[PDB]
Amino acid sequence: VVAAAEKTKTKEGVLYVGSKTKEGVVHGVATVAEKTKEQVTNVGGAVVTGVTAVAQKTVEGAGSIAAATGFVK
Amino acid sequence: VVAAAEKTKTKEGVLYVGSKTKEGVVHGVATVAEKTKEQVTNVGGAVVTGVTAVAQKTVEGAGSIAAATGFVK
Amino acid sequence: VVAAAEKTKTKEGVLYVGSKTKEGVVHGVATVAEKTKEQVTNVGGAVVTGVTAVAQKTVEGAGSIAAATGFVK
Amino acid sequence: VVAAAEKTKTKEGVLYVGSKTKEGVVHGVATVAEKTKEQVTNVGGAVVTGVTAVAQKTVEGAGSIAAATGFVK
Amino acid sequence: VVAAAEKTKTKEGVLYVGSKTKEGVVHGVATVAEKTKEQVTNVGGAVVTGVTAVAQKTVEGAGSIAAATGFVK
Repeated sequence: VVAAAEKTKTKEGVLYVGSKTKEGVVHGVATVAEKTKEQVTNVGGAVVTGVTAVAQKTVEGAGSIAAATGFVK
Repeated sequence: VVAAAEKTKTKEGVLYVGSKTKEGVVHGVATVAEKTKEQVTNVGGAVVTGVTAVAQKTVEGAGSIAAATGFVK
Repeated sequence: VVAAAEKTKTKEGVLYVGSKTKEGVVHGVATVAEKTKEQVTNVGGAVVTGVTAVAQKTVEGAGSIAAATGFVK
Repeated sequence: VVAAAEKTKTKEGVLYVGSKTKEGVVHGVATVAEKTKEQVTNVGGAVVTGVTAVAQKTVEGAGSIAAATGFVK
Repeated sequence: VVAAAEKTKTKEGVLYVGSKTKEGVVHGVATVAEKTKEQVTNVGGAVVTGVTAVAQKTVEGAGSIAAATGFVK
């Protein structure tokens, strides 16, 4: 499992957010198991969770996610 | 499982968001198991979850996601 | 499972969002298992989930998602 | 499973969204199993799910999704 | 499991957020197990969870996440 990233090197990337919520429940990244013999979870990269969620320019330049998520029996 | 990313190198990328919610429940990325012998999960890359979700310019430049998500028996 | 991305190198990419929700439930990316012997899940790339969801210019430049999602018995 | 993307290098890409929902349930990407011996799922690329969903200019430049989603017995 | 990142080297990256919530519960990244013999979880990269969540310019320059998340029996 190899991940390699290489990077070699007016308004830009400007963000305006307004949010008004009376109530919020946010769970983000959740793994729940009840009575389960095996759970394997891999979360990779960027997760934005919100009542309001904004992602701007998440990856500029190299991004490399490599995942192996397995069980061998 | 190999992921390689290489990058070699007015209004631009400008974001305006307004959100008004009386109530919000957001679950994002969730794995739930009840009574399950095997769950394998791989979440890769960018997940935006919101009552309002905005993604702008998520990947600019190289993005490489590689995933192997398996069980061998 | 190999993913390689290479990148070699007025209003542009401008976003305006307004959202008003009395109530919101968003589940994003979810895997649920009840009483299941095997679940294999791979989510790759960008998922935007919202009562309002906007994706702009998701991939500019290289994007490479490679997935193998299997069980061998 | 190989995915390679290469990229070599007024109003443009301008987005206006207004949304008003009294109520919203959004499930995004979901895998559900009840009582199932095998589920294999691969979701690749960009999924936008919303009461209002907009995708603009999703891929500009190279996009390469490669998926193998199989079980060998 | 090898992750290598190399980097070689008006308004820019400007953020404005206003949020007003009467109530908030946020769970971030959570792993919950009840009565489960094995849970393996790997969360990698950046997770932003909020009633309002904003991520701007998350990765500029190299990002490399490599994960192996497995149990061998």
